[PDB]
Amino acid sequence: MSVLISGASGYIAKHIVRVLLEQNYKVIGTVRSQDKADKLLKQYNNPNLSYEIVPEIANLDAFDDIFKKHGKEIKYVIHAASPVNFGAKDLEKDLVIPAINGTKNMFEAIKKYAPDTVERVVMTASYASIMTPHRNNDPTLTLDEETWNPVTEENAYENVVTAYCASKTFAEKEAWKFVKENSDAVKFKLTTIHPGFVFGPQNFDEDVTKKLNGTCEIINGLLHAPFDTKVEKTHFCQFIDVRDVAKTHVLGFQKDELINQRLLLCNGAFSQQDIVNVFNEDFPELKGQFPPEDKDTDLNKGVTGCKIDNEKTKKLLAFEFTPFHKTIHDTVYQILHKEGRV
Ligand SMILES: NC(=O)c1ccc[n+]([C@@H]2O[C@H](COP(=O)([O-])OP(=O)(O)OC[C@H]3O[C@@H](n4cnc5c(N)ncnc54)[C@H](OP(=O)(O)O)[C@@H]3O)[C@@H](O)[C@H]2O)c1
Repeated sequence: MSVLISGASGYIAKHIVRVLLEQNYKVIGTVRSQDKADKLLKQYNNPNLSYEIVPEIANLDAFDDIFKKHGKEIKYVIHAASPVNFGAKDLEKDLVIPAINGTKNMFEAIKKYAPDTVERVVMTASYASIMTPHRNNDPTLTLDEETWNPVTEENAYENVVTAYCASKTFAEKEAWKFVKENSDAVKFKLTTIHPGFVFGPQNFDEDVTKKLNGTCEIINGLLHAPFDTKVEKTHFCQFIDVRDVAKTHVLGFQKDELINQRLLLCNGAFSQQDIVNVFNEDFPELKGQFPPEDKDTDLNKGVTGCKIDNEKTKKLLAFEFTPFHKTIHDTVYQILHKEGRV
C-alpha cells in the first residue's frame, strides 16, 4: 500500500508528503542526496516515511533501483520531480532533458518491475502544458482540460519561459504516449495535475529562508522590496494554493473519476501589484516597509488574460479552492512571523 513520490524535497512535494502522512500512508520519497534525506526525516519525525536517493532523474534507468527494492510494495506513484531551477544557457541539459527523461524513466521502471502492482500514477504537469504563453494576455482564448500548449521542439527555446513550459508539455505528451502504447502491458492509470503559479506557505516554517527557491520568491521578493520599487500592475498569470495542489495529488490516486483526467488547477489572475496590495491591506502597521497599495491593476479593471474553463476539474475534485487573498496572506504571515515582525 506504499506511495512513491519523486522529488520529495520540493515545495509542493513536502506538502504532498504531509497529506499522505496525515492519512496514514507509508511513503517512499526520492531525493538527490543523503543530506536532504536526513534533514527531511528529522523534520517529519514519522516512522511511515523513508527516502531513496535518486541523484539525477535524467540518468539511465534512474528509478530502476527503487523498484528492484520496493516493486512489490508500491501501489501508487506520484511523479512530481521536474526541474524548476536551471541554467539559462543549458536549456536542454538542465530543463527539457530531465523533465522528459525523468518521466520516461519512472514509467519504464514501473513497466519493467511492477507492471501489475502499481495501480495509479499521478504526475505533476503544469498549467504550462495547457496554456499558450504568448496568449497569456489574450481574453479571446479559453483554455480547458483538453487544451494543449502548441509549442514545437523547433521554437521551444525562444526564452527561459517558453523553454520551461515546453519541458512540461513535452514530458506530459510522453506520459500519455506511454499510457496509450502500454495499456495492455501495465495496469496503472494516469492522472495529470496542472497548477498555475503555486503560492502558499512552506510546509515547514524553518524552510523560510531569506531567498526562497521557486515561485514563492515572487511574493518574498516583493515583500522585501524597497518602498520606491517599481511594481508591475499588468496581468502576470494564474495562481493556485500549494495546499490545494497537494490535496489534489492525493485525491488523484484515490478517486476513480480522476482516472485518465487532466486537472486544471488555477484559481485566479494576478499582477505583482495585486500581491503587494495584500501586504498593505492585511499588515497596515508595516506600511512603508514594502511598496505601497495601488488599486489600479489589470485584475481590478476586469482584465485577467486568457480564460480558464476548469469547471470539469472543479466538479471532479469537489472541494473549494483557496482564494487568492488568503493564499497571499498565509504566505506573507509565515515570513513576517518567522522574522519576528508580526
Ligand atoms: N508554480 C509552481 O511552483 C509549479 C507550477 C506548476 C507545476 N509545477 C511542477 O511541480 C513540481 C515541483 O515543483 P516545485 O514548485 O515544488 O519546485 P521545487 O521546490 O524546486 O521541487 C522540485 C523537486 O524536484 C527535484 N528535481 C528537479 N529536477 C531534478 C532532477 N533532474 N533530478 C532529481 N531531482 C530533481 C528537486 O530536487 P532538488 O531541489 O534537490 O534539485 C525537488 O525535489 C515540478 O514538477 C514543477 O514543474 C510547479
